[PDB]
Amino acid sequence: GFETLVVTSEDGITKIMFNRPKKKNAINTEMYHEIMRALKAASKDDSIITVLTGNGDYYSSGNDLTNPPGGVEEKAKNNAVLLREFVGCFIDFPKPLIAVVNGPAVGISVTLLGLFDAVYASDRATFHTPFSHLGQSPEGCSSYTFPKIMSPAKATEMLIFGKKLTAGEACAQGLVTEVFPDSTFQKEVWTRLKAFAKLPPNALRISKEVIRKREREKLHAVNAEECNVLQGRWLSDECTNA
Amino acid sequence: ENLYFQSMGFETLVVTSEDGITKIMFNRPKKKNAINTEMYHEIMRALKAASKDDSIITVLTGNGDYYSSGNDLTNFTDIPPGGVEEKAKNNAVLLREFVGCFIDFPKPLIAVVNGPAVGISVTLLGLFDAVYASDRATFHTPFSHLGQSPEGCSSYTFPKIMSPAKATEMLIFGKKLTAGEACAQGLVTEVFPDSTFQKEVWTRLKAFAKLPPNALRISKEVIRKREREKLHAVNAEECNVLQGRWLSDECTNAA
Amino acid sequence: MGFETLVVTSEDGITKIMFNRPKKKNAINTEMYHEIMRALKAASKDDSIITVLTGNGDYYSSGNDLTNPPGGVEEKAKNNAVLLREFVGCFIDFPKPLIAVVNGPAVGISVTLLGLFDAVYASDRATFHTPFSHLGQSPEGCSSYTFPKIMSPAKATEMLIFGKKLTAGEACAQGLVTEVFPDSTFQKEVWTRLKAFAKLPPNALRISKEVIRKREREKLHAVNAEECNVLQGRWLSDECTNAAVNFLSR
Ligand SMILES: [Cl-]
Ligand SMILES: [Cl-]
Ligand SMILES: [Cl-]
Repeated sequence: GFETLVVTSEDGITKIMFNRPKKKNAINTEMYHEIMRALKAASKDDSIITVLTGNGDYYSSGNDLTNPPGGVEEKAKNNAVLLREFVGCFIDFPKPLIAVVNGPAVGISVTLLGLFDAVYASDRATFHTPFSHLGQSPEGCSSYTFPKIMSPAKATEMLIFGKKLTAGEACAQGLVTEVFPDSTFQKEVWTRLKAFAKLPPNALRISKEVIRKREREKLHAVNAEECNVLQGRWLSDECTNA
Repeated sequence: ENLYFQSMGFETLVVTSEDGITKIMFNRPKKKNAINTEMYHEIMRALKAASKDDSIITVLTGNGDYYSSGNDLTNFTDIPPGGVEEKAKNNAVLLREFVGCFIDFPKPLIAVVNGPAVGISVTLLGLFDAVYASDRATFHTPFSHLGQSPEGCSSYTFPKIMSPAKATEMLIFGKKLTAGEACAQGLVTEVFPDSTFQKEVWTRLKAFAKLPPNALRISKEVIRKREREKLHAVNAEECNVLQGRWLSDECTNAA
Repeated sequence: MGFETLVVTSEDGITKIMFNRPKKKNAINTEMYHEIMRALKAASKDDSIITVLTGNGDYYSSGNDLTNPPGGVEEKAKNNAVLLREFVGCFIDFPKPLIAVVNGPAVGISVTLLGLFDAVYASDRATFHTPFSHLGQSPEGCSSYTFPKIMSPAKATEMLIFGKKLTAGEACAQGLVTEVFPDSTFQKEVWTRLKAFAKLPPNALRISKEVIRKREREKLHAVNAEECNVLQGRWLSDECTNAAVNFLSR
């Protein structure tokens, strides 16, 4: 039983659906733990392919802005330990992992796209990482992945300067596999994924592994560096005023 | 020795050297330039010849309507004394060595992609210096459909060149690209209309071959040398994986 | 402090370093190498949030000045390779967001350094040319590493090895340039954006850049060193000796 996700599995696809549509799928502490539990189950289940998507209008508005005796410094520590573990589940996820981006995506839900195998977007999806505007720094391994996927010249605009991308721009810049018109989005994506799930399953998993294994150690080191820096930013005056 | 004069005779290739350019042409056009055991070996020989001749630039291209359908699946081989296992090992050693020749090739190496390209002939494109395509070339790596895994260093190069989100569709899910898509995604340098393709590309290559010859070579070396060690390790790892996949049920059934 | 070949200003949280030999298409002479390094050193310590590099007049920069003793040509190529190395090293290490405002044609080292910038904005009149091979030379500015990664090997080759000159639109499509603007609106569009950028939280800007760049710097410094070594030799080859005399003639 999940309180913040709807998780199903059938015919070789596991579907993990963010389910706080009244909060535009903001990721609160509970959803952090539950996404990790869903991923850990999906890593051992019978599915060939695992899909993340959002209920409703938004894919996700990112971290929930609403969440101790040992202080703001110890809440910072425990939040960093948790972020690091959460990102770690995406670095390690051993099967094909697909984002179906049904609408606007923000923050950590965008930065994680650099660790997904494929990303399909509705043309009403947008991609925004306004870290800078909130006195914070990158996470989700995006400090490593975004310059490499997008080019430094483009990644700067998104990561440092908080420019919001359209679906088309995110696709042209390598974050998004393909964009579909919103009225046909759901059909186009599921039809494709159902075909993909009929491919030889050990071949799909083994092909992902030969692509991803040699990079994991570096991604885990990137993730640890990001979380350490981010712990600092949370305790900063710019983060508080913003 | 691999010395020759103007043309080097092969059974599955046409190998010629004029205007400072050694041209290696797949020549099993009836079989869509499918690469059999004989062609793996002749290609490695042709590359050794090309690295040592007086060409400035080297081209790989196909005869007829296809660049290459990739590995020849009609090329059925007897099982040797150590069984299908020994056969999978033998084949893995040969692939590793074949890819290694592309990793190490020291002159500018250009692909002239005249028509459809499949498999190993596509994955190798990530080790090339330039790739020119006809607008009727297509690019297809249907490894998963055959119960196999990536080779040619593509498990490393394609994500980096195309982005992970585009490389996945091609490598894991077997999507076939048009020439325009392959160029948009970084694998192809430039696409030309089929009707003037050969004219335009060869005009350009003949110009390039008149550039200061040693500078061409030294610049490629400064770009490529520091990566070769990693590429070699990637190739070895892909070949070890594939050795296991060739013995799998999924691979058998797929044939 | 005080500049012969640059104009350096600072306002609205932006330090602007402008190449200032417009009668030589902002060619970079030995003096400008040393000045750019002193300017970047100062900009790194001043209270600006963003630093910009641009060129005065019609060119960004035509790149190295070909006009450029005690141990003859042997020890000279050595000095020049030591200076090139130090010059490129300042870009690798520069700690604040570094932006290129490419006002017209760029050539040579002015192009290759763009792989070390944070953002790059171009006028549609700008072009990008690295004719190193034509000149009998090899790559620098870390371009041997950075350009295949940014542009794809297949496109980097055409630039670096074969001397293709890119339009602003092509450079942008291939990852080198952030955004291209019509020449008539370029200055206004860029500076408006940059002025808004300079108002974002400055420690977040600086620290974001740091988490992006820091872990790559070692590698970049190695690539720089290797490139300067090769180039030290190329400068003493018949193809370069010979090419430089032909360009003397232009
Ligand atoms: Cl957190
Ligand atoms: Cl084989
Ligand atoms: Cl110099």
